[PDB]
Amino acid sequence: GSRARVYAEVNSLRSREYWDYEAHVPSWGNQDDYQLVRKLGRGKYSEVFEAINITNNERVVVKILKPVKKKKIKREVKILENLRGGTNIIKLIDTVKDPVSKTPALVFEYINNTDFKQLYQILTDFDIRFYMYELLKALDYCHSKGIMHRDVKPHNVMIDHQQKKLRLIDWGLAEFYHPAQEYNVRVASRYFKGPELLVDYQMYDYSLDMWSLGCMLASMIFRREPFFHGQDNYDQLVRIAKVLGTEELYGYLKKYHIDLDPHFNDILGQHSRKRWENFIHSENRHLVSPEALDLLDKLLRYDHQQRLTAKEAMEHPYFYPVVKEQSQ
Ligand SMILES: O=C(CCC(=O)NCCc1ccc(Cl)c(Cl)c1)NCCCCn1cnc2c(Br)c(Br)c(Br)c(Br)c21
Ligand SMILES: [Cl-]
Repeated sequence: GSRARVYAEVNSLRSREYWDYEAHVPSWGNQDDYQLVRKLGRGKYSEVFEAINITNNERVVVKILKPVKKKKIKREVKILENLRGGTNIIKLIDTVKDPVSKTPALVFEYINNTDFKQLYQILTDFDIRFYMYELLKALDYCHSKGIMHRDVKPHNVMIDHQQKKLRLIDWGLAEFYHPAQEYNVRVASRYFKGPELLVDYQMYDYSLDMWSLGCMLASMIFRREPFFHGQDNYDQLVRIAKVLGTEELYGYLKKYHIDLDPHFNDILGQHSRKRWENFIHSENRHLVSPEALDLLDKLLRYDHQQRLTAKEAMEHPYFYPVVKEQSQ
């Protein structure tokens, strides 16, 4: 069976308490120290507000959780605690409850979420390299901590383009990696789902996040956002196969003994693998380089186990200008 190439044993080498989130007992502080100022977003299991800590005037973000998901709350809390101090991971300041209702909430550091008003037109080639490198630091960190994010997408990446700060948010779908464990494929968001999810392959790993990363890189350098625009989960795989090829998909399935839902036979068609240069034109040529294409080609691979790790991606020549500026 399939196994991560990196970080495969790291949870088993740690104390059980590190990964046994069901046994975790958070310490719940007092939400009454926080004044909600403005709604920032809302999801199936939470709602997010900008807030002030009235005791010290600190601006923060409060994610109020639907309380019935007790196991899922412990999971997210323990993951965030394990990731404390990780580079470019959103900082969990505290875990609090309304002291009367006991509804739990998470308090995060505030970030300026730049409102990109022109579909990222303002970001240069160097900016894309710089922020991709920052995002990869977060993914290498969490993977090294035995955790898969499982919902990497633009919505979950805060960038303060004033201060050049990046944070990976929303750890509510994240999960500990244990070799040979079969995971639920109902994770990630449609456009960022790896082929393994779309073909119902449960034995996936950190490399799922690297597919999502690759989708983001393709959309940044080519300016087609999202890059793979499925109308539903079936069509999502078709959109991928139109680029990566159908014979190539079947070789992946064969390698891992993956059964394909037969509804796909009526919609996949026959598609030759496309050269990445096909996506270049006058509107994106300034963001595309041989290095970018080589990196992308090594991320957007069917075979999860052969995709670059976050560290291998960071070590690619595409990021040499960032590293050199980071030291010069
Ligand atoms: O608008 C966004 C981000 C959109 C966006 O384009 N990104 C940048 C993506 C990007 C772009 C270029 C590159 Cl090259 C790279 Cl790598 C990545 N997402 C919706 C916000 C939801 C509100 N929301 C929820 N939870 C929050 C938390 Br927690 C905090 Br803290 C804060 Br602040 C906010 Br706001 C929170
Ligand atoms: Cl799962």
